[PDB]
Amino acid sequence: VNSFSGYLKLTDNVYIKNADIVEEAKKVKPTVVVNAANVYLKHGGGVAGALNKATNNAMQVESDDYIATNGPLKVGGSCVLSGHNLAKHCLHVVGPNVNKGEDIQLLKSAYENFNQHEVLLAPLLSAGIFGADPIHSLRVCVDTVRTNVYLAVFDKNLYDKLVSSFLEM
Ligand SMILES: Nc1ncnc2c1ncn2[C@@H]1O[C@H](COP(=O)(O)OP(=O)(O)OC[C@H]2O[C@@H](O)[C@H](O)[C@@H]2O)[C@@H](O)[C@H]1O
Repeated sequence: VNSFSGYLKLTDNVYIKNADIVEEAKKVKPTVVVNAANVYLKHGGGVAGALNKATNNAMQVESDDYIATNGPLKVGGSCVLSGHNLAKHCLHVVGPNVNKGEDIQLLKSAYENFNQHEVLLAPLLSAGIFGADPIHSLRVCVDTVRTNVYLAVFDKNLYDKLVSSFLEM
């Protein structure tokens, strides 16, 4: 469980590896995988789609059940659903969607949810479909999260860019 290998240490609690998050979840057996979600837990085309695919759509049903009972999340919030065959738990976290005019400051609120979990495997919130700059998302991650976060960046060119950007310390 939580057997992370091959990561680059960026800070005492932020680690980064060039890897697909769904394949890492399977090799590492993490307690908490982070989904980059929207407030209706409708799992579209990024990390959320891939996690859902790997659970054979179980995440989507469970999500709708959760949404039916509880209603939609706030931007910058989270919920703890099941991780199914990927992890013990899946932390659904809703970053701001800047393509839809939401406030980038809420990215800090989004990453604060990580601090309720000792250890997580996560992607870079809001950095794909939601339109935030990956480098910014990484900066907020570094400055906000205090627990152990292992970041999976599947694009080798973005990994290289991200690391180079972090060295402007
Ligand atoms: N399989 C993957 N593994 C690792 N990183 C990934 C993967 N797919 C995408 N990424 C990276 O994770 C970051 C977040 O991308 P998204 O998943 O699109 O996250 P976000 O921008 O928060 O989009 C939220 C929206 O996407 C929908 O899937 C979701 O339902 C919500 O509507 C980006 O750097 C993206 O390149």
